[PDB]
Amino acid sequence: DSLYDISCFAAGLAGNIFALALFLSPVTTFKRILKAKSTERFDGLPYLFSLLNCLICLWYGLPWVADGRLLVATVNGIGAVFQLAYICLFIFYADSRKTRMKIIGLLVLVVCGFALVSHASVFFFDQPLRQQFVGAVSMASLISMFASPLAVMGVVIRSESVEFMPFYLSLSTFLMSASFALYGLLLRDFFIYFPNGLGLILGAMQLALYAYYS
Amino acid sequence: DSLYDISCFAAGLAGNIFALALFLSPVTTFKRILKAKSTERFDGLPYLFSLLNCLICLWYGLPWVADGRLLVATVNGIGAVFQLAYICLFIFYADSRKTRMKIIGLLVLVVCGFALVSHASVFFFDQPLRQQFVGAVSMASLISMFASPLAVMGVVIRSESVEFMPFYLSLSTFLMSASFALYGLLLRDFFIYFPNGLGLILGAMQLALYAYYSSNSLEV
Amino acid sequence: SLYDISCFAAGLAGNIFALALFLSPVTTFKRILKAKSTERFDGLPYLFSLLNCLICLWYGLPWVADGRLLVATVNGIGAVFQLAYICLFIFYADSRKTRMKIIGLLVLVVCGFALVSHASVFFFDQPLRQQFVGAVSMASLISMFASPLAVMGVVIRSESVEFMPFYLSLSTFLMSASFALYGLLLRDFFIYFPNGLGLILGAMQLALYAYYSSN
Ligand SMILES: CCCCCCCCCO[C@@H]1O[C@H](CO)[C@@H](O)[C@H](O)[C@H]1O
Repeated sequence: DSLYDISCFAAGLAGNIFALALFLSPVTTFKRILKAKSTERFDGLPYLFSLLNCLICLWYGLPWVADGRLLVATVNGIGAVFQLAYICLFIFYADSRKTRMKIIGLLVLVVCGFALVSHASVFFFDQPLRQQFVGAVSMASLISMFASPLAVMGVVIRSESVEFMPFYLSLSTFLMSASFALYGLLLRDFFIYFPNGLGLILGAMQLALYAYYS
Repeated sequence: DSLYDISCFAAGLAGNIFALALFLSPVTTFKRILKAKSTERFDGLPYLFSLLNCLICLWYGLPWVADGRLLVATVNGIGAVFQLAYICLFIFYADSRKTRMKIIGLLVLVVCGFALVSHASVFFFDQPLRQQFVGAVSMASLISMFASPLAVMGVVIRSESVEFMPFYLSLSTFLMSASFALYGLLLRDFFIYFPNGLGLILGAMQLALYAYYSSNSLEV
Repeated sequence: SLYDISCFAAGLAGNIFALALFLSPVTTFKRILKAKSTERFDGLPYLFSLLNCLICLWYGLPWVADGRLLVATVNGIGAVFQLAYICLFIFYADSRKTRMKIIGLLVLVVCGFALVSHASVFFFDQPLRQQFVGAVSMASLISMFASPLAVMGVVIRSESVEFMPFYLSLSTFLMSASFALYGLLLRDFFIYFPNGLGLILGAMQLALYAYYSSN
């Protein structure tokens, strides 16, 4: 009765915290940027990607696009802020006109691209199609993000070292995916569960792979 | 059929008029191939890609696939002819057996691919799904086209030159996108509007850079 | 009556021709067998082929889609091969890392498949379930066409037919021609379109070989 509603609240809230560590992770890399006050070692795009991904999922969270999936709006809303901050700092601490011009442009594309689809979903669609369209787009967007953790695992093995795959980040993320998969499961929302379920698996292999290497 | 009915025609036509410049654009690049009679310098794939895009959108244009959206059929039908001509000139002038043959297989592939999907849809589907299916396929095709303008935008930034991004082409495409995005908006057609909307943003994005690099050029 | 048996014929033809495609990597594998090492080889396709065979297997089962039993049979056969091929690949390998990169991917495939296989039955009810799985399988199937196409490109560059056997392509082509036919009668887009897409490639494969055989 009252319990189920608190439980949905619990699963989402668990994720919103666990997500924070992941959001936090660029800062350690970012300090190295703050060092030498140059961006030479890394570009620099993923933040642009993460922001776009957060924006679309944020849209999904809003009550008109999907209802009772509001906790999801909060986490990406937090995340969109995180990615937005990283980029703004990235722009300031940039090496050359060329990086600065490139990142600014992509930010324009991301903001405009998101604006166009976010408007289009509400303008051109009436529920229940609007949810599945945003839900489909948001989900596809999320799975694409799995490319980076998959890549990091690939790096870890060949290198034979876990230096770049921190245990703290990997665990919090596994659990984050886990909370959300349950949350998706409770509303019987395919769009929340399936991508988050896939992330969990990736998180699971990451921990297991980590342990052997330790 | 009323007042708004004139407007849609206008937008479709306007888009239809702006589209040719994009269609014509390879010819200036193309003219060099013909002299010295070789393609060694240029491959050569995009014309094949553009054609496949034009057929699918063309098919969407047709009345059985979609109703009241023939202008789309016209613009792509026009484009497909340009692309087919571009391909054929490219075929004869292809340098080496491998270039000429590879294109033939791809060209064989494109027409076969299109015939199969165009048949499958009319055969396997009853409206409104057919419209939705083709529009979905048509739209996905159109966004892929966007890969090329994004890259040239990338080169301009690296080059710090507007040499490869002519203003005439940028404006024309921007207008084609605006016209077609507007056209889609009027009919409440997501399939036409959205990529064109996406294309408009790219077009706008291109105009902004040219203004910056042309203004910040050495000559000024 | 007459047609029902006809369904069995087209599916059977495909189920038989599949073994030839499934068998074809064995010849490259024998080379793996001598010296028990994979230095030349990184075998992503066996991991790729298994996952595709798995998903279509799901589409084949009666609760997922009904009367789609032959497709269930053929990939179920196929998945084991890929399952078998992966196993020989793991024990005989160059370094722990070649083995280890692959081990994880196999975990992903089984977990990935289980997750999607379960998710479908849990979150979806007919007629959507058939539509969802058929789509995932279909998209998966069309992706497989990438390898034969590249080989076509190779034939052109090489000016040689060494990298694609003539016997292999027709057997593949006949399966593609037969299975596309299997899909059409039940009016199943999901079976027909990709398989129809495959035969076309198959036709291209045969024609190129014929060209090179002549001159
Ligand atoms: C020789 C290079 C072989 C692939 C390189 C491995 C690391 C690349 C990250 O993986 C990516 O995962 C995504 C979904 O998980 C996919 O969008 C994408 O297709 C895939 O590339």
